[PDB]
Amino acid sequence: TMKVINDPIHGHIELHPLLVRIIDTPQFQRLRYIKQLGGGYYVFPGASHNRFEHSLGVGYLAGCLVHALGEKQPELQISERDVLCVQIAGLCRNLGHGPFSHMFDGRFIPLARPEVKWTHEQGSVMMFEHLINSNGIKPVMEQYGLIPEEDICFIKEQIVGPLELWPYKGRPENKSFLYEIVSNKRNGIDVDKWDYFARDCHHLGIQNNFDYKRFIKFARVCEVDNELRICARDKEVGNLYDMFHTRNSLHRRAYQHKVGNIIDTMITDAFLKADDYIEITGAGGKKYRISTAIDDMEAYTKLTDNIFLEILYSTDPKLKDAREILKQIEYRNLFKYVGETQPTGQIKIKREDYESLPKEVASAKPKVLLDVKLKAEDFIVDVINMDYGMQEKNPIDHVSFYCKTAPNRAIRITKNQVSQLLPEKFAEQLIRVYCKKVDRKSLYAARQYFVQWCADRNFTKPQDGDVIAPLITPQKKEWN
Amino acid sequence: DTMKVINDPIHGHIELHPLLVRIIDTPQFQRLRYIKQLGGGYYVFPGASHNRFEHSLGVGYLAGCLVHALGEKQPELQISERDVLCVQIAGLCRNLGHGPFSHMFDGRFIPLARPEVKWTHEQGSVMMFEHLINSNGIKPVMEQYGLIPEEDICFIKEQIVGPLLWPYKGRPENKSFLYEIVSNKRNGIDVDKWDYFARDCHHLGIQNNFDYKRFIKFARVCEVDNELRICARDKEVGNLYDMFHTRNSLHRRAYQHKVGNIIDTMITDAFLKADDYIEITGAGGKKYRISTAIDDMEAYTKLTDNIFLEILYSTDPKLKDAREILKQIEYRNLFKYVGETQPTGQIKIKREDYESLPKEVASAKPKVLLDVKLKAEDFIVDVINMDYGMQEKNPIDHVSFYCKTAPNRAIRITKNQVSQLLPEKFAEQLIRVYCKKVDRKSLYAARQYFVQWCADRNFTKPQDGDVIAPLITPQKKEWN
Amino acid sequence: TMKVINDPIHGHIELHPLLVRIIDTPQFQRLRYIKQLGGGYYVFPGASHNRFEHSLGVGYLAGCLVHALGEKQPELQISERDVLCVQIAGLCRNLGHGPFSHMFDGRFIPLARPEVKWTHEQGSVMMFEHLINSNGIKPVMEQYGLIPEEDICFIKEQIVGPLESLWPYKGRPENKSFLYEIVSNKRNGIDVDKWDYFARDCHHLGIQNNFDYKRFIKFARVCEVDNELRICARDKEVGNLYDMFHTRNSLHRRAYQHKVGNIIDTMITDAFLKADDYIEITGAGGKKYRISTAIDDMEAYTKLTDNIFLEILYSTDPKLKDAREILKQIEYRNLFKYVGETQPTGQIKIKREDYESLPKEVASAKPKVLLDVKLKAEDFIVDVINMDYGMQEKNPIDHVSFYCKTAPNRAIRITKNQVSQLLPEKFAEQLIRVYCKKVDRKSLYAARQYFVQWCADRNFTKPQDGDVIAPLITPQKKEW
Amino acid sequence: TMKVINDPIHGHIELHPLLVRIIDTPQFQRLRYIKQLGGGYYVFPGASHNRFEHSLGVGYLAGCLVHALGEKQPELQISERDVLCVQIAGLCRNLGHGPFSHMFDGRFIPLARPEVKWTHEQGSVMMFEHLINSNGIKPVMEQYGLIPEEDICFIKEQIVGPLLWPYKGRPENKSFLYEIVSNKRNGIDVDKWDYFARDCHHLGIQNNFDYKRFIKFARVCEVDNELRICARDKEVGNLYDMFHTRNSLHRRAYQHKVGNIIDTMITDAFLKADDYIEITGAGGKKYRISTAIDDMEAYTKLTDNIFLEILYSTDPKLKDAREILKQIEYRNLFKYVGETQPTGQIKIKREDYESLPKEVASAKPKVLLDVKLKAEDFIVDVINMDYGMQEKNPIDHVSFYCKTAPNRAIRITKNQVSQLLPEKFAEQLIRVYCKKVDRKSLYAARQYFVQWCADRNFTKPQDGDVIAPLITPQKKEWN
Ligand SMILES: Cc1cn([C@H]2C[C@H](O)[C@@H](COP(=O)(O)OP(=O)(O)OP(=O)(O)O)O2)c(=O)[nH]c1=O
Ligand SMILES: Cc1cn([C@H]2C[C@H](O)[C@@H](COP(=O)(O)OP(=O)(O)OP(=O)(O)O)O2)c(=O)[nH]c1=O
Ligand SMILES: Cc1cn([C@H]2C[C@H](O)[C@@H](COP(=O)(O)OP(=O)(O)OP(=O)(O)O)O2)c(=O)[nH]c1=O
Ligand SMILES: Cc1cn([C@H]2C[C@H](O)[C@@H](COP(=O)(O)OP(=O)(O)OP(=O)(O)O)O2)c(=O)[nH]c1=O
Ligand SMILES: [Mg+2]
Repeated sequence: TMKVINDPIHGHIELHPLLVRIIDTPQFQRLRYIKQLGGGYYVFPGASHNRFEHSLGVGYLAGCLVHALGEKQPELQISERDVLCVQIAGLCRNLGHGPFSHMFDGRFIPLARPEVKWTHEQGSVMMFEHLINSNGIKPVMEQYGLIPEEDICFIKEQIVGPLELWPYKGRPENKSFLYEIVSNKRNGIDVDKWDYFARDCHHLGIQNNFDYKRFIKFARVCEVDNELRICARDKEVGNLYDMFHTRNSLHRRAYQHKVGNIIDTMITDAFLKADDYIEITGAGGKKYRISTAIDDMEAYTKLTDNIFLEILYSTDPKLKDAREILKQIEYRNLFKYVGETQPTGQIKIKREDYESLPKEVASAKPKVLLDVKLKAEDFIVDVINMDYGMQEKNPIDHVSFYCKTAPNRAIRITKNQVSQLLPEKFAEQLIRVYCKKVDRKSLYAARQYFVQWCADRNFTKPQDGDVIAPLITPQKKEWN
Repeated sequence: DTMKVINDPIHGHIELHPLLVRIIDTPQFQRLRYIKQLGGGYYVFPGASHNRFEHSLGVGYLAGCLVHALGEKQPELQISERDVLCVQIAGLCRNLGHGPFSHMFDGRFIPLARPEVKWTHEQGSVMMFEHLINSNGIKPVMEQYGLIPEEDICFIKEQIVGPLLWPYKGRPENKSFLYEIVSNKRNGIDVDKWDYFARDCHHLGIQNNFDYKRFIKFARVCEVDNELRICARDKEVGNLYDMFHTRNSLHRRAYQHKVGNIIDTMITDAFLKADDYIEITGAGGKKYRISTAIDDMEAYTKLTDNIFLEILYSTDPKLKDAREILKQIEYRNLFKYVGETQPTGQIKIKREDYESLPKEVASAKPKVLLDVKLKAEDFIVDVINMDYGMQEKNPIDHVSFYCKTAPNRAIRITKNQVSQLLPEKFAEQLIRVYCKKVDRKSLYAARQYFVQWCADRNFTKPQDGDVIAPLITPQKKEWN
Repeated sequence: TMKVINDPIHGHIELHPLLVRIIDTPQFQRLRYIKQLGGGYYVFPGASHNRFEHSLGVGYLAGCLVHALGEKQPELQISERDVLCVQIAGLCRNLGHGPFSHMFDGRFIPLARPEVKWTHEQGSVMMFEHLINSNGIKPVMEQYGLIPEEDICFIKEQIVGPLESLWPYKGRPENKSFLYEIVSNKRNGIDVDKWDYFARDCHHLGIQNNFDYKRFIKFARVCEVDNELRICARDKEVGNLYDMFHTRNSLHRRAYQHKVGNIIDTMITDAFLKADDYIEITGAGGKKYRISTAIDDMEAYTKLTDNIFLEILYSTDPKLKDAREILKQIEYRNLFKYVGETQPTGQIKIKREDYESLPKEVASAKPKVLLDVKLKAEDFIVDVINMDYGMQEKNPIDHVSFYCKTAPNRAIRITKNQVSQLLPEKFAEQLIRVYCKKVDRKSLYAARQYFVQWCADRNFTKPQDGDVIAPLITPQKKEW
Repeated sequence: TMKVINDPIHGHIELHPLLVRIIDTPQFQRLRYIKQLGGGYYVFPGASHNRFEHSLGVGYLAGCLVHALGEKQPELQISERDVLCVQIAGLCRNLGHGPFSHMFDGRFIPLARPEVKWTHEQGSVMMFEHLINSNGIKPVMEQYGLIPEEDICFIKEQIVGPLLWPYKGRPENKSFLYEIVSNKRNGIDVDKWDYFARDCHHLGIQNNFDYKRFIKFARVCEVDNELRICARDKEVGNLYDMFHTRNSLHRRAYQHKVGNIIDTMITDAFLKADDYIEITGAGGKKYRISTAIDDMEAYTKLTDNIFLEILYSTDPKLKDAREILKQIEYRNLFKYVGETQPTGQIKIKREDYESLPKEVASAKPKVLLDVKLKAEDFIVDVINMDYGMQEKNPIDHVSFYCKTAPNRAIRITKNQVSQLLPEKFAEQLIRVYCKKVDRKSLYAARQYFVQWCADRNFTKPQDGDVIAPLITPQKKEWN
């Protein structure tokens, strides 16, 4: 039988018994202990929500879209088997997230294990495999008409893309539109965003959203270059632009909030300091570190936001340094935000260069009297890539549309056909600088270094530059 | 008289000072209950039943909130209760001048019915305001509550319509910031937008709006070029860009919906056909027409959306033609939307040229076989100016900011200091074409004329151009 | 073909072309000019909504429920024909409402035409026929597979009940009995009409309360009950059903029967009575009707809407001076004054036929207090309001069938004692409001004395403010 | 300066710097790790919210109400000092909650430490004292004009009541201030107002109390020789609705049958872990889950984390505790059998709760059964549902005023309002569950249960005729 669940975003949602079986596992229930926005909760107190409930939402919306396409276009031959596979992929696409979500894969792993190339998407696939095998799900899949060999492959492909011509093995070209629902590699328009827009806004207290219900009603499948793809109605093109504008707004105001990011940074530092001493038991009783738990799904299953509290509540002297950082978070003695700037023209900063940047800021030499002299280790420089999901490219150039007068005929719509008030660029970098020395004099010094460093590098003038560094800003003619 | 509490679905329970209640409980104000905020938009968005009355309450309330907030935070501004009430009254009364179907009346009907005259709802609001005050003995009531009618009436009118050197007489330069609350001529950031974003979204069914409560909390007054102005906190700049983006979204999706506009056009047409025959009694028993009721406020008081029904329910044979158009609206036999295009690059179309455009479309000679030949009178061409409120200018360039480290010091923030993902242009024109002949063949013909016309004029390729006019689009090399 | 409409309560809803044909008629579109809450708009400014949009909502929810039952239980043999008939009945159940909705049938007609018995439900049926016959809808119905003779009967029965046991309906047989429970549930009043108005009225009034109908639809099933197939609710929903009726009563108390909204309805009714001789409405064959006789000709009734209010207000004819003066008093907020509220004690119930005598009784009370002025029957208005759970003294939940998870096909009854001791022991009551047409201070004071004396004389409940408004009277009654 | 914070329920709220100092302490931040609804999150997935954000809301609303009263009635002499003390009490009233909130004081402590009498309210006062002393807050209070000796007493009194006019923190002329945060007279306070709105937002139930309306109509009047908060007469129906809503929310959410069983399972796991888990308190001294309430330094570190510490443990001593939590993750929960209520006169005492599983197991249904069940196979959960004041009507303990005499307080009786109101204001619900989840065990449990209801003259379970068609006929009253 169906289970009904009340979700505050989507209302009462029905879950097929197979989905319930997947949900009621330690691998899935784990998502209850991982905050969707990580350190954002420490800035937006409404953002208490966890990955668990977001995953239900994604699974539900995936089901909505595939059901809608099937109702409208029986000739697509969408089967219940297809519907369940799409729902399962929707449910399980977040399985791979670690403590504090993007902090873990965005900050901690890159620093702890630079050799490795690792993403929550890969984690989701591994967790999914572990979930299936640990809980005897394959037999249950067969009971409901699924074919595990093909369908597990199809599900993994929906999350992570080809495990590698038509590159997919889980389904053929005629069902290509199914791969656009959960995680859309072509243009990023998928049900994951649609849930998190609505859920995050509900919790953050921001009244913004994408109308996904409207979008689903106007979605159709058409042939595009000998593939069946999801097409949007021509009139939806402006709403799609708005969708990405919203996404960017949410990153600016919330996901990349300057303080939420510094808290993530502080937690990451604490995890690095604890990484040698914390042990997580995996398969065979055998022990992993925070940074190696990714190698064993049984261990990774037990790696959640709980680690934060394990460190905070520890008494072991080896963890004193890690614990001290978290204590500073509770007292709100955070690293201090100094300012924000951007690279000018086409200058872009490489990931490998990130390490050198604190050194560059400390090297600056402002022509101002300073009580204190700061060092590289006193500065944090956070570089944030902001885009429309596709680096420099416009995702709407990778969207196919149809018109009311010829619903089967797919078309392209260029930016110029829509509006001159749209963005001319679709990617940029933000640079935030913080100082670990929080006293008045240290902070004043840090401002001088920072603004001097912006000038030296011909970055943009910080918005408060004339107030925080009135002696420095006059030197740069461009600024005034 | 005592203070009144009223439950508004947008703002909750709001308190109204007895003076404001006296102004509200007049025929001149209550009239606004019978004018739809969005006019013909109700005929596309069925939730948009709301009238100008309740919007006016909201504007008055928010005007009060902002001025109170400024006073609390900065006593040195010397904001008085008298100032607060004047600002609230201007907020309440700013919409008094709207006519039937709001912007239809101002924007479409009067320009066509009385081209000699130059008329705006803003001017109407001032005239109505005067009429309201004098007809209802409000001046004595104003003095009772500490207002000085000569100065304060002038101040209120100036807030609505601008000046009738420091050009204002109602308040001096030290109180300049008060003129920025109700109708902000400098940059358009005022409480009117804040109420209509939230109210229209609530009714339309679209999730958006601007967080005005947040904005009020971060608003301050600072000296700018020897004037005291409202300044926003530096960190709010992105939210201000977002405010205008939202405004433009709402215009695109709702206020300029292609069908809501054609319904307004049809109603305008019916009013033109009824203008000779409908009589409205004004001062001294003198009779006016729909188009001349603007000259006498006693008459204009009785001119509301009711005239629509007076025409629809008429039996007089003189009104048969007007009545037939409205009947077509009820049967949904509307003029048919042919398409949309834009001028390319810097071309702009003047208001005086609008008349000639249907002639131009009818003069296009598409190289296609047509059964039927269309005439100028068969075409409607609607030209819509879409901007950020200041024609080609960026309103954020006319905003002053302050930073946390020096709250009294105003600064400027340029677009390059905020984001490269912002618009490079801030005004554009949309051109919609419709046809009054609704049969299949007439419509097909209209499409060919339209696309040919776009090509001839080097306008943008209509989004569905290749589908509606496959023979025409190939000729233009630019289009493909 | 399908139309999509954005409703702020339900989101994007699809309408089948047949329903669109019904909607795009003067008989339907008329509902755009009738306020859902009538005079309530004059108390809650958000309540600008009209019967039109509510009707779309009812039609949509009727569809949702019937679709849900069909998905879950294919063995019911629900056909698309069934679905459309249920939707049409949902759309059309409000067609019979007159100006200001319940004012018209609840106040005006009873007073203008006491000989006649008339209800909006009967109006809806008559309007429905008129709509079908005037617009050639029967052929269109046949085109989509409907059988007009049966189906029109079925639709009318859904609105108004049987047109004259064991099975009293002709439009559908006992096996389809559950379909008659969707639009207007005569058995217990649990239907989609309430579900829409709770959510819509709350959204507009600014009250957060509503009933979770989407939850209810998910738990609804059809079971055999006494050889009929009926809708049954899950046992666990019984408390939510009690809550549904509590919400209904809350809404009546706070809004639909707000003391001032009611007095405004009363004033408008008085104005209509005074205009009834002079206003003419053209019906079939050019024949002329009055406001009170337009109910006899649907062509005339089609043109009878809230517009009449403004026609009276804006009139210059001296015959209409008295009517017009009443409406003018409404605009100035010079209303009949609320004196107080009381209830009958224990057994006592007051009949509609007695309503005329009550003002006489109040005027006959002889308070032992010094009075400057002496009041007459004609100076008093006594409004008696019946508040119940939809079924006079009866508990509607006693007329609900439930099922349990362990035997889903087995219908059961649940008594009040099986649910809670905190529920109501009675399900009907009366409120008595008294108002005075003389608004001066001395007249009002006198009215209060008559009123409280009258309450004491009749052993009604002590008005809440009784000791404040009549400190000399309340001591005489020992109980109080 | 003021901090501004965006709360999804209240919007942008300003926090005075003193309140920020109190918030940015381990004692306060601890509330981030305690779910407001405990096991309810396991039934309503939207209910992720913690006590922390609820406490911000309560503090804000406390400020709103006191500010409103001050604006409207300057003659009350409400000072900024008064405002801050009321806000602090609002912020800090939830400080004393333990893991999974009401589970801890409602289920676990009573079972683990029956000799002790403990409430989260007492915990809040103890935590508050610990917070102040540990973080040097007293000097900061004086900096902003507070007088710690009087004002700390006043704050504690607001949370827990008195430690003649029985209060020492403020005099009788300021008595209305004690009605804002935790209203002992009738329960109408800002704590409910926040949790109604916040819980509804998260649970997905569009129900609520309009507290903004209420605040606008609230006034202080003399009642007896006390200054009290009085509501406008017209708000009486809203106040009845407020308690109806409260009871609705308890029925649908806070006492959800499955949420309660999960709380019961977690409590059981804690009891099994209580001997083995150690929490370091003051002086390096070690405490147990059940004794951490004696030392605030230890209690500071006692949060929902303990659930995961047990779940992730490898120690064999914790196997039994860990197994129970593992069953929760697999959703192998004890099964709900049914619900019943005592009839007429009858009420069940707390001391009798233990015996009830024995009584159910002792019922002898006249039906053929494959399996025989034992006392230990049954859980019987007895829930007292009321309007906050046992049998009493809280509206009888509310004072009102009318628009014609705003300074004259009055009473409004139930009969003056409506005959559709409740005639009783307290009742008991009895839920029975079975630890044996198989088909045959279930079927047996249902027979025992319904027989037991019959034997005890309890109400007929709603599905009684379906689950026990052989049993229900014997009882004439039922049919
Ligand atoms: C009882 C109830 C539950 N809910 C929510 C909580 C859950 O997320 C979801 C399902 O809860 P329930 O409907 O209570 O489902 P259940 O599994 O507890 O009962 P059973 O298996 O006997 O049918 O609905 C409400 O929103 N409102 C309510 O009134
Ligand atoms: C009674 C009531 C009114 N309202 C709304 C309707 C109105 O817009 C607003 C004020 O209505 P009321 O509070 O009814 O005020 P009133 O002027 O009718 O009564 P009095 O003059 O005696 O104080 O509040 C609610 O939102 N909830 C309620 O429970
Ligand atoms: C354009 C648009 C419309 N709406 C609403 C307004 C209407 O109620 C509903 C239908 O609007 P449209 O989708 O614009 O439908 P249409 O009939 O105008 O277009 P076409 O016939 O070419 O398909 O959608 C939105 O909610 N958001 C939007 O962006
Ligand atoms: C930036 C931003 C924050 N918020 C929320 C997040 C926080 O809860 C709250 C405060 O955030 P900020 O206003 O960013 O406060 P801050 O302390 O980071 O900035 P500063 O100290 O420089 O003044 O507002 C929004 O709602 N919208 C926004 O656009
Ligand atoms: Mg009033």
